[PDB]
This record gives sequence, structure tokens and C-alpha cells, in this order.
Amino acid sequence: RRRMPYSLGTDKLEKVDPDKIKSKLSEDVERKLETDMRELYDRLLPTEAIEVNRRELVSKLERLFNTEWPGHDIRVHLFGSSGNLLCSDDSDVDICITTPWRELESVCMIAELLDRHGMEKVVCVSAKVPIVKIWDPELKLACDMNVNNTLALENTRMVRTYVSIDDRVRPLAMIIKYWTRRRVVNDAAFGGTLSSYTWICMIIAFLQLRDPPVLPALHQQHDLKLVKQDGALSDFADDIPKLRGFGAKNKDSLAVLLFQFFRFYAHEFDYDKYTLSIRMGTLLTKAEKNWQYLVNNALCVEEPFNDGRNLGNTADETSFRGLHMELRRAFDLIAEGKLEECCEQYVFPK
Ligand SMILES: [Mg+2]
Repeated sequence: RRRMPYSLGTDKLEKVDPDKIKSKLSEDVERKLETDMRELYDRLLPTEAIEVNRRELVSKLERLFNTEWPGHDIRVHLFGSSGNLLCSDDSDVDICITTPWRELESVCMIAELLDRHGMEKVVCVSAKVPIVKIWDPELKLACDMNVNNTLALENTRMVRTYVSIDDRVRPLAMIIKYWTRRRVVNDAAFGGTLSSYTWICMIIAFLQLRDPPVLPALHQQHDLKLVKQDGALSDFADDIPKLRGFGAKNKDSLAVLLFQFFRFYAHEFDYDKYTLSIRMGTLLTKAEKNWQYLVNNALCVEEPFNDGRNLGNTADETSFRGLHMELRRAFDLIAEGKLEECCEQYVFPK
């Protein structure tokens, strides 16, 4: 299911004359783009009826696990879009199951239990982190779940903190995520594109590099870190009420930020030289991380909790060329306020 066909080649896109790149939206385009974005954001927001279904699934799973394997304090947690304020009604339910009972990390044992109790399309992937995928026919929800993936819970908590800092982040990130789904550039497993978490990091990194910045570098704000419930200091600043309002110095609207996001990644950002690091909040070079030797390093996005891992390693040179075309395609359409055409649903050739 290769998203970017090998026929694209690997050539770098041309450097367009800077005078031919639109510098800012016109007054009419921004006003219409602003209303079109807030109308779409209202459609993208989740509904209460589906929110209670996701909580019913969590409770149903937690009862099934504790009744089948009692005495192990098995708890079910939401993470990803389900826990960072960025999910929609059609989003999957991403679940992290925790227990001190290490035997539960054999996930096909979980797959058998859920299939035995009526779940459908039950597949286990025993893989980076083992995953059980189900489809709940009663609640009409798809669910991916892993066991003791505490890293996913922490960086979900980091994304949620970033979303809580500035009220423009949630609508901006949800609209961009919607764009990644419509263009089908959010499949790092089979399509060769970028993961949902990779895109969120690219959004945060863009917001950190604005002048003035919309978001801070939470990993570097040492004086704003709280003691977690395990007794350890949080790796990132998480004092949300004290962090709120950090981006108020930036006066750009939602419409301008969407325009600048695509403009940044279409023409401004030098993909060949720099690594995007939301951990540092500044640009790093590939050379200072020795990342000029990484295979699939055309796009370097540093994972904040493991600076030795490039989130963009799922994109080869052909996939990156197609990804760069989509970002330039998006920039040209948003520069004219064409939000609907920017989000045209991609369809795979037969
Ligand atoms: Mg403040």
C-alpha cells in the first residue's frame, strides 16, 4: 500500500524564487479562511455520546481483564488521540494496559479473551510494542491496545500539556491531522509516510519557532516541572495553569498559523540541514546528531524522550519527495483560502 509511488523519483524539489512565494494572506482570504476553519473545527470536535462510548469500552475491558486474571491490579488507560484532546468521533481508541504482572505482555492471550467475549477483527502483533486490535460491534469502536507501554502515556501527557498551553493549538492541530487523514499521509506502518505522533511533533516544532513563539520548550523549562506521582521530576514542564498564556505574545490568528505551517514546511524549512526538536525548542543540525548517516533521514524529527530516534525514519527518499509535494500543494491552496480543496480525499489508484 505504498502511498508515494517509486515513479516519483528522489529529486529534491526546486528552490522557488522567494519573491514568488506569497508572504501573507490578504485581508479577505484570512477572514474567510478563519470562518471556514472554525466551522470545520466544530465538525471535528467529539460528541458526548461517542465520548461515553470510549469510556464504556475502557470500563468493559478493565472488567474483562480483572475478572479473567484477578489479583494483578490491571488498569486500562487512554493514550494518543484519545488522551491528548485531539481525537474525533471516528478516531480509534488507543489503549495502554498496565499491571505489575509481566505475563500480560503476551498480547495474543488478550486477543483470545476478547475474541472469546464477542470482539471482532481480533488480531495480535507480537513488533516494536505488541498490539491487539479489535472492533467492538456493540460500541462501534476500533481499538488498538498494548501492555505496559509507559512511554506512550508520558508523551501523550506531553502533547496534552502542549495543547493546553494555547487555545489555538487544539483547532490548528485537529485541522492539520484531518488534512493528513484526507491526503492519506499518516500511515507510517504500511504507506511509508509519517505517524500521527510525527505530525504532532512537526506542528509543535513549528509553533515553537514562531516569532514570538506560540509554544515553549517544556523539556527545557526546568523551573516549571512538577514531581510525578512516582516521586520523580517530570522530564518536561507540566505546571499547566502557570504555563497557560505563554503564546499570548503571538497575535496571529488560526488562519495565519495554518498558512504559516504549510509555508514553513513547503518552502522555508531546510530539510537537508536541520533536525526538528521539540525537546530543545530550537533547530538542531543533522551533523551535530550524526544523523547524516541515518538511512531515511531526508526528514529528521527528533523524538523528545529518546533523542537518538528519528520519527521521520519511516519515509524514504521517494516518500519524502511526495510528502514535500503534498505540503507545497497544501501551501498553494491555503494561500488562496481553499480549505476544502486542500483537504480533498486522496484515493489509491486501482
Ligand atoms: Mg503565562
